[PDB]
Amino acid sequence: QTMALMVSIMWLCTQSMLENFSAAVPSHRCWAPLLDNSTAQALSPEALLAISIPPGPNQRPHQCRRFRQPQWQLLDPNATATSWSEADTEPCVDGWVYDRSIFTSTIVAKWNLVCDSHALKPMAQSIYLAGILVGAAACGPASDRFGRRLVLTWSYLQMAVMGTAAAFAPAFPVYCLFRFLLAFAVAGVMMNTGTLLMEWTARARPLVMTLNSLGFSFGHGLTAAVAYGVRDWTLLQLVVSVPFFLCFLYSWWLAESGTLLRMPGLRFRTCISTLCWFAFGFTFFGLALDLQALGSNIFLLQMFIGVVDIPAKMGALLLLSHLGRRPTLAASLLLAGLCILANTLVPHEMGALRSALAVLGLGGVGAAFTCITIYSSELFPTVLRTAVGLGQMAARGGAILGPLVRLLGVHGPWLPLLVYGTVPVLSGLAALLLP
Ligand SMILES: O=C(O)CSc1nnc(Br)n1-c1ccc(C2CC2)c2ccccc12
Repeated sequence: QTMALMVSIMWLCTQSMLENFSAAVPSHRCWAPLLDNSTAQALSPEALLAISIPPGPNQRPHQCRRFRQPQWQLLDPNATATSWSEADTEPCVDGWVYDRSIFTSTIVAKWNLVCDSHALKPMAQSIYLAGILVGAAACGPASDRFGRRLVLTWSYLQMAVMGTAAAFAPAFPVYCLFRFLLAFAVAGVMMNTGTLLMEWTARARPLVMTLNSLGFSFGHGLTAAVAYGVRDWTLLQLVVSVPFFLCFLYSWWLAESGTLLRMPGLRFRTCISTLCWFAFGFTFFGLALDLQALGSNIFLLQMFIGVVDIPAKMGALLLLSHLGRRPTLAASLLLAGLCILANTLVPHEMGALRSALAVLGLGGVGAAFTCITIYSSELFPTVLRTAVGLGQMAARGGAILGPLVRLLGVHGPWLPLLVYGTVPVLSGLAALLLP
């Protein structure tokens, strides 16, 4: 039925967005003896934190350096500011402490994802998306040979097992492998859902595609409340994977109660489609995974993203039916690109405006995804329609490369967002040439 696949391409969105909350990095500082030892450290904890940790980014105490000896020269206003030397610091050998106000436990606070290993979280997202790519590439022959229902049930069981395992992962590589297998099963379920919704009913293909997109949006909106309700990432993953264990009951229906010509032929349309899919993947899996910097409140940001993406992807079908495929797609791409660029243009103090621009950009890239999905069914004739598979593969590759460009934040906090805003502009300018 349609409602079952809607629930199960919600919970998939919930599982995908769980990385945006479980991998969130709270405000952390170096473990200092004058702040975490017994009472003998003494009053005025702010002064102790200032004299125990040097300043860093955003005029805040350095999250990566600690003073070996208390520098009393910094607290006295009669002494000059920034008088300490670099040799007085240490590379945080004693460890780090994290703020338990917003999140009680995360994968960053558990395995100490700090500046020395800050690339692990984008590397974790890249490994997750690589597992998605591997699953989407492998489940093809599996679904073609063993049947779609068998591979669907196996992928559901694998999802549940890997979620339950990652909810209690003792090490970082073990958690990475668990996420890799979970992404394999996620991509299997995604491919099965797509290939089933493409030919179950269909004239109603755009209608069922927009229904699946609205289900995805419902999942986007529900995962925010789920993360707001559960402050522990372990219990969060547990209660997110439990619905898959419940949906596993539908196995076996309650127990019975090649195509390489896409490159030479229509090469222009092919490369344009792969470029749009790559751009969509890039922006979506680079922006939806770092919502902490795009707004002030991650839960409210995701809620607004969902509540504004619902009508956007709703009216996307009206726009496609009235104005056409190419013009509305180019318009949505250019709008998303301009919004993400203005998100870097606006100062960081305008948090509400930054959040609104992020929501608008996410709605625009979702509308662009809907538009390219509708357009892929008509860009190529029936004799060439694995063009859609190549487009999805290019989108998954762009997704994989997504978190890898986030490492450019060392050279500047706007460079990843600058790329995420510049790519859709060129994507729309290239799609404007479509027939
Ligand atoms: O075509 C493909 O299957 C890969 S496209 C892609 N890239 N990042 C992501 Br999230 N997705 C997406 C993958 C899958 C879906 C739906 C549930 C079936 C999505 C729905 C809306 C937006 C993006 C989606």
